[PDB]
Amino acid sequence: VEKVFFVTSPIYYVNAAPHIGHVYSTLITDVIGRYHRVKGERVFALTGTDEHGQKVAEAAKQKQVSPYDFTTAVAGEFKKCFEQMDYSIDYFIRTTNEQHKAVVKELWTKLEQKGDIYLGRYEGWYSISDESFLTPQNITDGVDKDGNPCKVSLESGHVVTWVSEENYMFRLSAFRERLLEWYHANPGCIVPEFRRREVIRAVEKGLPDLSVSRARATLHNWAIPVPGNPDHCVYVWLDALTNYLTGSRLRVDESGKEVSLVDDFNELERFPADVHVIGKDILKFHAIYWPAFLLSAGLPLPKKIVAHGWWTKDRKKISKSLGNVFDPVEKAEEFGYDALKYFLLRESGFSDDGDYSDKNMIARLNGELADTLGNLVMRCTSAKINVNGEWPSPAAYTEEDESLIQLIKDLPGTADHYYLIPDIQKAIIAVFDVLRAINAYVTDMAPWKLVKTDPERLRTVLYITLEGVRVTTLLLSPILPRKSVVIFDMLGVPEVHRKGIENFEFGAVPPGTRLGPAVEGEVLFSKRSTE
Ligand code: MET
Repeated sequence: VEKVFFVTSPIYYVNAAPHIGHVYSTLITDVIGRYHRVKGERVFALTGTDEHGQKVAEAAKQKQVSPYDFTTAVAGEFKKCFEQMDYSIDYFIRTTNEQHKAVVKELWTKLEQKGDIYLGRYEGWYSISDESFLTPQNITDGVDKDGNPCKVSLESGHVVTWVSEENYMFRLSAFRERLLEWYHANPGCIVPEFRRREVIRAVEKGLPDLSVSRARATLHNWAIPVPGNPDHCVYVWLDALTNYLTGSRLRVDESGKEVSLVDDFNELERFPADVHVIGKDILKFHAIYWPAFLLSAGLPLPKKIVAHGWWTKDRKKISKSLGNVFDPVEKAEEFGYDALKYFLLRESGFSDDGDYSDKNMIARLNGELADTLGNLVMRCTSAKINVNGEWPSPAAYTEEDESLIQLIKDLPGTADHYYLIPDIQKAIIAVFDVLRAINAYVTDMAPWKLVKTDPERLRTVLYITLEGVRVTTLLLSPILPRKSVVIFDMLGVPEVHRKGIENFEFGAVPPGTRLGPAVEGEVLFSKRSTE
């Protein structure tokens, strides 16, 4: 099937200003989309905001302003933040969008007509902050913001409350066996593997039915009405998950503004998502509820769900009220946007709760970006080594030459597999392993000495170095989008050779190609002092 590669981030609650968790999730989405664009594929990358529900509505009341004005303002902050981060996201969806609401009502009606929605009751615990139903096994004792005894979620530590309401119920219990068949038939569909195992164990134990409506007063009338019953509102999570279907059906003009909702997802060739990027905190919604709704509705299921961990800073909880802030834009103005992105994607794998420190940020910037990648770009482009300012024509290759050439040739196959898992950390590590080998080769060959002693030998060494730098930079371009352009300009790599799988091949840029012009004193990544 040739189709548009469809990658998504979660749509974020607009109860508070955007922060590092949101930036991180949308970054992963952006990187995956960018890599598929360098491969020459059609891509639709989606992000946005989750704007209905009790959580958001009560955050608006706290601030003493209307939900409409509140959500519009905070969604504006998210848009601004993501523009400042310099992503290449194709659309920003808001659940208040009138076309999204039509799609939610459509899906509801499908579920209902399929016989999978009935009027029942939920009597049980609920976390307003997570908008999540919890069993007694998933709560424990704790303290509310008055320091009085209460119950809290074991998952998140937020205050839980007991709910007893006539609700419309979705027959989730009936989808157990189909969900299990799905997980087993597609053993790569949840990443990392231990989270896949977690999902399977939970579904094995049995699934209760799920409340998909609430009484309208509980939500302060800030939600989508249930079709044919204006006393009930659609569960914010059914509403929110539907953004993925809605986005797959929106024609967007070149300004990023939605102009049209198509009738059938096949028209845009996006649905279902090839990758849903999510945090570990929202796995059950995406890996259990969502596919069950899709099965009920007769819609295709997503191919992969990738669930990452949670950031700390200086080995502590990130929080402004606690006195540990981690502002991405502040760190990006200090160290660079591409470099901050590199660090966030290099420092932690999806299976870990990563940790930022200025010390370690500087160690990676200096060690990897400046000393490994940056040093090598400067060397192979300098007037001292590359006296003709061009790609030289190589002479005969030695066995050592070819050992390096083999690593460069193998790199795209390997990086590609890692990007497709997706495991961005391993793709980056694979690229830098090759950068390190190129460096060791350059040290070994000492091209500076060759400029006088063996000009013919220098041609070979310099050519291999340039081509290694080009290939590694190409595979890093999803991670370092701005810096890869600077590097390609320095190398004088023609535009046409900066994307497409044709250019993953060793030898794509011909000898005789002229380097770009030098700028006196320019440097790609500048080292920072240990502070
Ligand atoms: C359909 S993804 C919804 C995610 C939810 N709004 C959150 O911030 O956790």
